[PDB]
Amino acid sequence: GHMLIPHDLLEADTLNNLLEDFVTRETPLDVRVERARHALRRGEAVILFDPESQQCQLMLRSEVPAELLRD
Repeated sequence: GHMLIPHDLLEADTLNNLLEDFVTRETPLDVRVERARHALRRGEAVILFDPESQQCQLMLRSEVPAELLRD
């Protein structure tokens, strides 16, 4: 914790950088990024934000503890 922040609230460049990080955490990069953007639209990937550190990370909902999806 770490809070959830909707992707559509994000500055476009920071979102692109988060998407690229995630898919590199063979299909071209851009295709993988588009698959991740769809996953964000379907709510099957989410973005976690840490108040201190002020850092963001894209994660699969399935890898997020329930405590951090209550929010």
